[PDB]
Amino acid sequence: VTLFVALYDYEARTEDDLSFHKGEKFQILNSSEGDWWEARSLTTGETGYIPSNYVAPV
Repeated sequence: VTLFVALYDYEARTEDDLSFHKGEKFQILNSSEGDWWEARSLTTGETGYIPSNYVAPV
């Protein structure tokens, strides 16, 4: 299991990143370090690339 939370709000500025507010949950499926992890929004269901530094393990 890999449930992470957004420590801060983020405004997706591209069609590859996602947008949410601090307190949202995300399912990291492919991190591999780097800078942009792929998390799936459990609220909307759409998956995208959110800032790895903007999420943390619950």
